[PDB]
Amino acid sequence: MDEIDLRILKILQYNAKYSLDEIAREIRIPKSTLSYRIKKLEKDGVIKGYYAYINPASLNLDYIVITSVKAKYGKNYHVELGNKLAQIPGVWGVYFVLGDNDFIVMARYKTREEFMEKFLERVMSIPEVERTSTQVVVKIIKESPNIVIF
Amino acid sequence: MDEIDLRILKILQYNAKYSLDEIAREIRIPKSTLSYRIKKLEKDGVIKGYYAYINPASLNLDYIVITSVKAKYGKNYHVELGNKLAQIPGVWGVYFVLGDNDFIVMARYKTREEFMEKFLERVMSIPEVERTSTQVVVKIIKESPNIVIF
Amino acid sequence: MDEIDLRILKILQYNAKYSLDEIAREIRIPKSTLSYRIKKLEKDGVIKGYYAYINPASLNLDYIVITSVKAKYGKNYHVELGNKLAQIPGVWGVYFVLGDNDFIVMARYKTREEFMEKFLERVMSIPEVERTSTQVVVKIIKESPNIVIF
Amino acid sequence: MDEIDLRILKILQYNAKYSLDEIAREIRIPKSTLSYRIKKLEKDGVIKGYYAYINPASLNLDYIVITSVKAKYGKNYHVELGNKLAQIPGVWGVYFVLGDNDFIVMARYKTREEFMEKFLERVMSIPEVERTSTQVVVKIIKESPNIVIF
Amino acid sequence: MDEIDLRILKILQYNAKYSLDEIAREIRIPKSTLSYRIKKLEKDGVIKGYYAYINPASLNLDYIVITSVKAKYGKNYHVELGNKLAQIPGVWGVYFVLGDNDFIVMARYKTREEFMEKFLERVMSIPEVERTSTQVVVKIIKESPNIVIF
Amino acid sequence: MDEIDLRILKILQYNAKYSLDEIAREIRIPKSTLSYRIKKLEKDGVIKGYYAYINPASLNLDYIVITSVKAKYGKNYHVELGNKLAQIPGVWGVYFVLGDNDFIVMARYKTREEFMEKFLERVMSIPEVERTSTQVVVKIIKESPNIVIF
Amino acid sequence: MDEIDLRILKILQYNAKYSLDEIAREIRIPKSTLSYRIKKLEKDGVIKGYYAYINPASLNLDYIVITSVKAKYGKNYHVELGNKLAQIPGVWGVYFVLGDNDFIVMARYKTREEFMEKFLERVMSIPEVERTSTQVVVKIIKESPNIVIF
Amino acid sequence: MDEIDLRILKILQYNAKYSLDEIAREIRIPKSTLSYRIKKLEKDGVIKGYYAYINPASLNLDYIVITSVKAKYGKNYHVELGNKLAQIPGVWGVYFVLGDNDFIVMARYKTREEFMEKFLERVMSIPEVERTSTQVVVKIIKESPNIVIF
Ligand SMILES: NC(=O)CC[C@H](N)C(=O)O
Ligand SMILES: NC(=O)CC[C@H](N)C(=O)O
Ligand SMILES: NC(=O)CC[C@H](N)C(=O)O
Ligand SMILES: NC(=O)CC[C@H](N)C(=O)O
Ligand SMILES: NC(=O)CC[C@H](N)C(=O)O
Ligand SMILES: NC(=O)CC[C@H](N)C(=O)O
Ligand SMILES: NC(=O)CC[C@H](N)C(=O)O
Ligand SMILES: NC(=O)CC[C@H](N)C(=O)O
Ligand SMILES: NC(=O)CC[C@H](N)C(=O)O
Ligand SMILES: NC(=O)CC[C@H](N)C(=O)O
Ligand SMILES: NC(=O)CC[C@H](N)C(=O)O
Ligand SMILES: NC(=O)CC[C@H](N)C(=O)O
Ligand SMILES: NC(=O)CC[C@H](N)C(=O)O
Ligand SMILES: NC(=O)CC[C@H](N)C(=O)O
Ligand SMILES: NC(=O)CC[C@H](N)C(=O)O
Ligand SMILES: NC(=O)CC[C@H](N)C(=O)O
Ligand SMILES: [Mg+2]
Ligand SMILES: [Mg+2]
Ligand SMILES: [Mg+2]
Ligand SMILES: [Mg+2]
Repeated sequence: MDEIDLRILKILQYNAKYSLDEIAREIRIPKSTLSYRIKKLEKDGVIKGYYAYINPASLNLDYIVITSVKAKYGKNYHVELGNKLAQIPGVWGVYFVLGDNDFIVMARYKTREEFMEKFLERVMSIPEVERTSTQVVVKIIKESPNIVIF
Repeated sequence: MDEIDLRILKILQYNAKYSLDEIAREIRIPKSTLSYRIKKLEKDGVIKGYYAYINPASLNLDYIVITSVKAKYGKNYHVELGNKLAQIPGVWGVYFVLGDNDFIVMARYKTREEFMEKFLERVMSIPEVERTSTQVVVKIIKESPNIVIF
Repeated sequence: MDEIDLRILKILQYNAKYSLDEIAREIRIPKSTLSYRIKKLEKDGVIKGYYAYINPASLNLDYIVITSVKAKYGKNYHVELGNKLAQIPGVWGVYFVLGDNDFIVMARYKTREEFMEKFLERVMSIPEVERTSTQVVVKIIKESPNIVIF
Repeated sequence: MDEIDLRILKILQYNAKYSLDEIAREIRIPKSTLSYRIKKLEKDGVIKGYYAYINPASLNLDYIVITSVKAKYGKNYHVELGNKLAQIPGVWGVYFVLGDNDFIVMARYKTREEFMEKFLERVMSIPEVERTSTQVVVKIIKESPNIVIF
Repeated sequence: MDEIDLRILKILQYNAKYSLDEIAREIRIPKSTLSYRIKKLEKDGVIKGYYAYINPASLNLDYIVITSVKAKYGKNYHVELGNKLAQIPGVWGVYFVLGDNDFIVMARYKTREEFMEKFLERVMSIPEVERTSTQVVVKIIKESPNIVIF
Repeated sequence: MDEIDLRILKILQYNAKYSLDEIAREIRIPKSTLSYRIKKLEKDGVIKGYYAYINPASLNLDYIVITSVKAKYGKNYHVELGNKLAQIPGVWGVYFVLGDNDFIVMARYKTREEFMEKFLERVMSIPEVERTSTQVVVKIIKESPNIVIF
Repeated sequence: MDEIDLRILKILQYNAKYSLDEIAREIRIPKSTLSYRIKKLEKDGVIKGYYAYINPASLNLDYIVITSVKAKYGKNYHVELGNKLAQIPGVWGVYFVLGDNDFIVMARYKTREEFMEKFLERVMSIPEVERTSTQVVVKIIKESPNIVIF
Repeated sequence: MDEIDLRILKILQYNAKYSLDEIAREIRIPKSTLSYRIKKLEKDGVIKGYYAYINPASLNLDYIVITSVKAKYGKNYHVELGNKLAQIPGVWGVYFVLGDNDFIVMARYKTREEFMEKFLERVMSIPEVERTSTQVVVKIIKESPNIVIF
């Protein structure tokens, strides 16, 4: 990658539907060269895909949680427990962390009941779990994980 | 929205580049109807945009953090402190939460030094901050915020 | 329910002994209609009953506690442990909660000794309990659970 | 009070609408004597009133919280802060407690938004508040504060 | 007991060697009556004994600790664990408490090594112990447990 | 001090009323020598006094507490705050400690109300106090501070 | 640096007094080349100096502590507070850290009194300090900071 | 040891390469006497060795951690767990401590990955470990364990 690739990525992280002509006009480079650079970024794994940003509210995902998990330590518990947490419907983020907790889990549900049934009731039966503490999100001030270049 | 819209969104959340012909063939509906439904979803704000999923590793974003923030309480501190945290370069997520902490901040940096300079040194001067506790992410087990329909 | 039902309930939550004539005069509706609406609210389960508010002090219930419970996680522990806590004499409230604790228990006793014997000594033998932390209530500033309409 | 008064109260705490004839038949005492004893209990302040038990669900009170409050210490802060917390719409219980927190607050709201606006946004501006930690109630296992005699 | 007994006890809690003549002169009562009252207080168990207050420093007891204990819950653990803690040489106080810990232990030793050997190494092997947290006393501001009447 | 002094002190810490003849017979030394050694121990400050051990229960001291105090740091706060805590009626022990808290306070009261009025209400107004956490003693397993020689 | 430099450093980190002839014989290289490489490592700042490892016990440094510090946040508090902590006699390590605390301080003293006077009493007056928690080291299992190559 | 030995040690703790002539000139004593005193200090174990102070940065040791360990209590766990922690490559300090944790571990690694593999993955399999909390060092303000005489 170089300076040009970064300028292209800075645009694509926000609008993957911007036309080649418009991008070429903005960054000032041939459209053929632009297409070549983009294909190379995809081929090299820099661009792993293109997603539609869907408004969680439209799907009534109003029960947003950030759960901290304390594990029962054992050989390779981070991979085993991490994978069990990752396969729970509604869970989009699972992080192995340093601190008083071992994992931070990000999840979304429509209601308190769905959250209890799909998440809480599943987690309580996982053997590698010592206990968890769920922080309910009252307000999402910002959630733009797509922005990697500021 | 209806059952058809959900099937369309379930595909677009993963691959926004899938052709209309391929989607129409998969969900079994006219291409003209598909384009109409998609445009309506965009118009109604269900689909807020399309982003390229960039591999954070390609940008050397190896210093991943989840910071818990305790605020100095005051009238409307959640909005004021939330906005100050949201404008820090590298911060992609800011959540107002219930629990022993008031905000959870998600951020990415290339190094320990960049993290100290861009994030730590900025946060320590914000008047609404009482203190913070940063959990370093050793391993990202899963991070697919784009998936809203499981 | 409608606006009228709410006005009736707002009165009944405070004084269930208020005469039909007095209520009818206050909210301005026929006594026959009032009786009909009240019976329907009872039939529909909105009004589950009528209780006498007894002064806990008259019964010497001076040892008031709010106990936080950490559970030993397992399949359906919330229902099993919750029910074991609920059947302890003196316990009037049991809540399954989110946070560093799993249950919050509200109880009343006449003395420290009765509290130890009836509550502490029973809880310590429950297998689903990891540990508990009891907060002694020094002063009840307010306790009006009967008020559901402010 | 005596043994008879306790038997009367044990019934009234559950059903304040039970007829005098039925109560007299159950506890085995003259109806005239029963009415006299009941009036004396009311006069002496043992029975402070009669309330209708309304199903919180019927009022859509699905956002149930138990908030722990850490105060900024000062002369008589327990009374001053306690009273400010007690006047917040939706708050039915305020307890001055011993432990790592100073007050425990019980409240009910219909939604996350109402909770933020009516409770969170009011509490954050109270000068006597250092900070709070809210535990969201996922499931009410038991809530029968009316039972004072087990 | 009466007002006179309290005046006698208020003196004896400080100086058990004060002569009968001096006490009688101070509180203004016959020496014979004084001796009678004192003997009755001893007989009734109010006065359980007389001890010499020895300066801990003279015995080089410079390692003063207050240890909080978290227990592994079980039937009657408070009595069983309490008694095991009470028999450890150097331990003078063992309290079963409410809060995040279950016991508070007061102990004195001459050195860090003696403390580790006599206390730490014994406690770590007790099955009813989950863990402990020891607070080292840097300075004793006050320690007059003999004063029961202020 | 020597081996003989220790044997004398080991007896006096339990029974300061034991006669000279009985002590002399037990430890096997002349009564004149015993009296001389005892007087020297008093003169040298080893024996600071003699107290009557009064049963706290006889004085209805049923509200026993161990309060942890977090201070507002400042020059010499340990001495200033320590002395303010030490002069509160009912407080018999004040310890400056290492750990998450700065002082541990031992106190006794007859009731919850007396504890609130004499202790809680006084402590909340002390400027050097950040906050406190009170652990209520449910049961005193052991409290023999008089034993310095095991 | 290369493989040879690492082998030289692996020896020097343990014994800086080992003769050139002995080192040359061990790693198998000319003494002249060895001296050249060592001088270059010193010149390049890899080897910052040579110290005598003194047994702390010989200096009666028996009061070993690890203190966690919570700071009062402000612009550049990490540098300002860090430097104030670093200049305290007895303090050999000061670390700015991530977590519930902001600094970890390593210090050694001969006694409890010296620790209180030189460290505690100085730290309590530093304006940037909110509070501290000192962990007393009962036993040093290992302390070989000189080993950088395992 | 005496005053002269201390002056010699105060120099050697900083520069073990200072010539005998220079030291003798500085402290004002015969070179023969200086050599004798130094040899005696080594023989008596006061000076345990001489090490080269290597700049950790030169070895790319940028992942610096201070890990707190909670143990599963058992007979002699402090020695057994302490020794298991001490043998982990990268760990230079292991301290058995008083407080909410039982051990404090100091370690250095080149990267997050090396830290996870060499330290985290080894510690999670140790049976005596209940859990750990790692504090990442953002900045080393001071690290001069060689200074024992201030
Ligand atoms: N510049 C454009 O947009 C198209 C022509 C350009 N020369 C190319 O190579 O694509
Ligand atoms: N998994 C481990 O080995 C330790 C993880 C723990 N969260 C820590 O920070 O140390
Ligand atoms: N089905 C297709 O893909 C194209 C023709 C279809 N009838 C339409 O309306 O678009
Ligand atoms: N902002 C507030 O009013 C309180 C927020 C706090 N985190 C809580 O859970 O109560
Ligand atoms: N209004 C009253 O109180 C009684 C008469 C009224 N018309 C009724 O239907 O009950
Ligand atoms: N029961 C569970 O699955 C978790 C409950 C826990 N109190 C939490 O907040 O996460
Ligand atoms: N017992 C009753 O119910 C009514 C008659 C009874 N003798 C009385 O005094 O009321
Ligand atoms: N208000 C006070 O004085 C102290 C209250 C505090 N919650 C405690 O338990 O000590
Ligand atoms: N008062 C005294 O001290 C001695 C005489 C007194 N009348 C008595 O009965 O003991
Ligand atoms: N022993 C028990 O049952 C509970 C004791 C615990 N310390 C508490 O405060 O609840
Ligand atoms: N031994 C006694 O009790 C009294 C006589 C003894 N010879 C003395 O000197 O006191
Ligand atoms: N007073 C101080 O300087 C610090 C006291 C604090 N309790 C500690 O352990 O560090
Ligand atoms: N090898 C030695 O120890 C000395 C001779 C060697 N040729 C040198 O250059 O130093
Ligand atoms: N200094 C800061 O900005 C925050 C430091 C704090 N210890 C943390 O981990 O977040
Ligand atoms: N003083 C020196 O440096 C050398 C001579 C001195 N008289 C000695 O004994 O070593
Ligand atoms: N090992 C033990 O016995 C107790 C150690 C614990 N860290 C404490 O401070 O008490
Ligand atoms: Mg995206
Ligand atoms: Mg009611
Ligand atoms: Mg005494
Ligand atoms: Mg060294």
